[PDB]
Formats: sequence, structure tokens, C-alpha cells
Amino acid sequence: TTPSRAIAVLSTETIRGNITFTQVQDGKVHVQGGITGLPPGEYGFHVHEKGDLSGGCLSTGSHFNPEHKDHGHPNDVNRHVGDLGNVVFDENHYSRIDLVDDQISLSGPHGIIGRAVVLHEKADDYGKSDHPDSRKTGNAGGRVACGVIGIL
Amino acid sequence: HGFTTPSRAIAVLSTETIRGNITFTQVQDGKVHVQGGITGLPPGEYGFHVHEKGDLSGGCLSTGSHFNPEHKDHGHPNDVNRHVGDLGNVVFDENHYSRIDLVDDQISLSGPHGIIGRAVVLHEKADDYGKSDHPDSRKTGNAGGRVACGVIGIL
Ligand SMILES: *[C@@H]1O[C@H](CO)[C@@H](O[C@@H]2O[C@H](CO)[C@@H](O[C@@H]3O[C@H](CO)[C@@H](O)[C@H](O)[C@@H]3O)[C@H](O)[C@H]2NC(C)=O)[C@H](O)[C@H]1NC(C)=O
Ligand SMILES: *[C@@H]1O[C@H](CO)[C@@H](O[C@@H]2O[C@H](CO)[C@@H](O)[C@H](O)[C@H]2NC(C)=O)[C@H](O)[C@H]1NC(C)=O
Ligand SMILES: [Cu+2]
Ligand SMILES: [Cu+2]
Ligand SMILES: [Zn+2]
Ligand SMILES: [Zn+2]
Repeated sequence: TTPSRAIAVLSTETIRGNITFTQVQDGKVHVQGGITGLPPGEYGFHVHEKGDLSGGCLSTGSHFNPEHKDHGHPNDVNRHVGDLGNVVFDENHYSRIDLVDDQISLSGPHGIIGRAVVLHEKADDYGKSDHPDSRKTGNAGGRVACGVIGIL
Repeated sequence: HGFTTPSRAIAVLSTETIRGNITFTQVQDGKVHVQGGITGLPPGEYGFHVHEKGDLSGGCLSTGSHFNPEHKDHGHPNDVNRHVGDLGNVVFDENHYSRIDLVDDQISLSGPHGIIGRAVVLHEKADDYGKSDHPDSRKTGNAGGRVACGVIGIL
């Protein structure tokens, strides 16, 4: 029995959130969640390759990228498996997540169980700016919280 | 590119009082070498298990019960009648430090005994290996409350 459901918990002095992943549709994952703790705006949100928190958010590695593609927008053909775009915090510093993705999976080569979700300091530019980092990280800046993706 | 490198996993414990890293590496004939160090408890022995869910949303409770895909009873890690998650007790020294170093033949990094995405849980007291008369013994080892936990992630 491969899992049908997964969860990542973010927990910092300033940030608390749960992000759940449920395997739905035609090989699709439904990502739902809520986070508090950041001012209104958009913040890079990705599945990074490693669920190693021994060096904090930094040891989670880079964006999960088994297909060896470039950084892009989740609607692009050319993107990392772990590119889920940005999350949005509303004026009460709350973010609801409710999205559907068809690259990430709960099993197989695109499996994310054991990996990390990382919430970033600023907005992901989806691989579409002149900025030097754009094509690898989306210039989303530093890592503010991460949590290992565990079986739910 | 150097040598290619097989699958490992790691769980981190991190509390106001307790800190550790636990690493899992597959060795000969499919067994798992578990190693690492934890600091923060007085000299003694303490239950240490893989619990079924890697769900930390309600702290250590939401990790569920001992990982038990074969539906056995709680036992000693050297028993056949044990949960896959029954790694036993870890020992702390006079310096409040515990060196973990063991090989386990039930857990795996994949398959139906696969522990990736599951949780390691350190308990407030010793595991009695299901051998006592206390009502929780054959389920939990009477190891008590949960002092720290971590999701087992892909290293
Ligand atoms: C297990 O987790 C620990 C979490 O810290 C990692 O170990 C290392 O801890 C040392 C000890 O303090 C740190 O490095 C230090 O740097 C200073 C210089 O700034 C030096 O004076 C100290 O003597 C010490 O060497 C550091 O936070 C951390 N080092 C790293 C990231 O390698 C460790 O990585 C984990 N081990 C695993 C999972 O392999
Ligand atoms: C993360 O999940 C935890 C654990 O469920 C949440 O705390 C619970 O939240 C639910 C609904 O928000 C409530 O029914 C309860 O108050 C809490 N648990 C129990 C057992 O009563 C927490 O709210 C979640 N965080 C976010 C922001 O989604
Ligand atoms: Cu990232
Ligand atoms: Cu336990
Ligand atoms: Zn990316
Ligand atoms: Zn048990």
C-alpha cells in the first residue's frame, strides 16, 4: 500500500503551518494547507530534494529535479518537479494553499515523501527574469521554514 | 560525479532540551545500520521506535503508534514477534549523551517495511519489550510519553 496522503509541518518562532498532499485524479496531487506568519504578499514554495534538517533548511538541497529541467512556473513543461510556484499571504498574515499538481507524486520517481517543503523569503519569478538566479531558484531568496514530507 | 552512493535517511530531534541526528544506511543483506548521537537526557535507557505516521501536526502524538505492517505484538528488537518499528532502548551516559549504533533486520529504506516518511520517537522511559504485566506492555512497551520526534527524511 503506497500512501494516499502526506503532510509537511512548518514550525518556527514566527511561522506555523501544515501542508497536506493527497493523491487524486489522473496522476495528480492535491496540495492543501494553511500557514501563518508572513506579511501580505507572494513567497516561493518548493519541494527540495533532501529531507535532511541536520543543517536546518540549507541541508534540504536544491529544488527537487529528477528530470534535470530548468526552473519554471508550475504550468510550464520546462520546470523542476518541485516547482509549486508561490504561496500568497493575505492581510491577516495567513496563507491558504489549495492547488493541484501533476508533476509531483506520492510514489515512484516523482515521489516527494521523505523530501522537504521550503517556504522562501520572497516571491519566485518562475525562471522569467534577467536576474542571475532566475533559472535555478527563481530568485526566491533565503529559506524561512521547511518541513520533511511525511506519511499521513 | 564520484562513486554513486546508495539511499540513506536521517531524522533530526530538536527540542529545548534534546538534540540529535539519527542516520539509516542500508548494509549487507538488506539490513539497516542506524547510528548517531542524542544529547539531553540523564544516564539511563529510553524507548526509541519508528512510529507509523510522519505527521507532526499535533506534535509527537500525531505520529501514531509503532510502525507495524505485519500486525505483530510489541517486542524486543531481537524477537520475531515485534513491530517493525521496535528498535529498542537507547542508552544515555553520565554526560547526558547517547551514542546510537545498531544494525536492525526488520526496518528497510523501501518496500513495505520502508520507514522513509515515518517518524522516530524518543520516549520518556525505558521500553520493557512487551515482557511485563503493565496493561500497555504488548503494545507500547510501557515507554510512556514522547519526549522528541523527527520525520525520517531522504538523506
Ligand atoms: C548533526 O547535527 C549537527 C547540528 O549542529 C551538525 O553538526 C555540526 O555541529 C557543529 C558543532 O558545533 C557545528 O560546527 C561548528 O563550527 C564552529 C565554527 O563556527 C566550530 O568552532 C565548532 O567546533 C564546530 O565545528 C555545526 O553547527 C554543525 N556542522 C555541520 C553543519 O557540519 C551535523 O551536520 C549533523 N550530522 C550529520 C547528520 O551528519
Ligand atoms: C495544523 O494542524 C494542527 C493539528 O490538527 C492544527 O491544530 C488543530 O487544528 C484544527 C483545525 O484548524 C482544530 O480543529 C484543532 O484546534 C487542532 N487540533 C485538535 C486535535 O483539536 C492547526 O490549526 C493546523 N495549522 C494550520 C494553520 O493549518
Ligand atoms: Cu527553493
Ligand atoms: Cu513508541
Ligand atoms: Zn525550481
Ligand atoms: Zn512496538
